[PDB]
Amino acid sequence: DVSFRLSGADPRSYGMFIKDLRNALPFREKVYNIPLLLPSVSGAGRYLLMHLFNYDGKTITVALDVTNVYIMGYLADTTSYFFNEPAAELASQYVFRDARRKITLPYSGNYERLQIAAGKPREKIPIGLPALDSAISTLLHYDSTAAAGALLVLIQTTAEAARFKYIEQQIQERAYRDEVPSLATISLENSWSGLSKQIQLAQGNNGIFRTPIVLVDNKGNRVQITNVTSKVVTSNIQLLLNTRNI
Ligand SMILES: *[C@@H]1O[C@H](CO)[C@@H](O[C@@H]2O[C@H](CO)[C@@H](O)[C@H](O)[C@H]2NC(C)=O)[C@H](O)[C@H]1NC(C)=O
Repeated sequence: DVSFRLSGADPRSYGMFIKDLRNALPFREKVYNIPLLLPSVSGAGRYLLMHLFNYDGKTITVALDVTNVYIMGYLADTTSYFFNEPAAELASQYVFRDARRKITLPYSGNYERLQIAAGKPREKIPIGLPALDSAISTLLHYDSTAAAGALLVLIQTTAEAARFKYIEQQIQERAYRDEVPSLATISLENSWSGLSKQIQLAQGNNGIFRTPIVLVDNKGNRVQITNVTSKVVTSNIQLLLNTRNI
């Protein structure tokens, strides 16, 4: 497992947890120097367990699919909560097996669904480390509408930051203060599958992508990523979703 404690959390222990997360995820190869997530993993080995501790010392256990970095569910005391989706239900045969009770949230785990549930687009919701603390806190007692808003923070602060160095940097900047995500952060989160796929297709095409990716990179600029020499590729993107899962 991987852990993180908000009490005494600075941009540094956060960098250490994010490094630790990416490192817990299996891969056999590197594509242009970026780890390539497995196509599949069978059994319980398919799920990573993340322990998050709020400022006060309370925790939740977050279940993660090692294949795509999608959050499956979480445990808060003796209750497990899972998204209403097949992968999460199958995830439930392998983890939080001793929870006294299991609740299925009234929504699946994609941004679109979580945003309808919360009543706000993630562009209008602040993230940072304080926001992570609040989210842990709120997932500790059930409220489906509020949980949706806390899942939107948690997902960006763990999964999205492990996928992109730019996003992990954004969070370290919001370590003592929250702030809505930039235009650029949203764009990256949304093109990960797109980009993951174009990097894979570029092998054998001289690093040239078959279909250009439109991104917004810092300062609000509307850019097109055409090949592997681009900065998003060489520096940013830290994990690639296998094309067999796109
Ligand atoms: C691969 O990547 C770089 C950018 O990361 C591209 O270079 C641009 O190419 C266009 C068209 O020829 C120029 O007008 C730009 O000013 C170049 N920018 C930089 C920063 O180099 C490169 O074109 C891409 N490779 C190919 C084969 O197109």
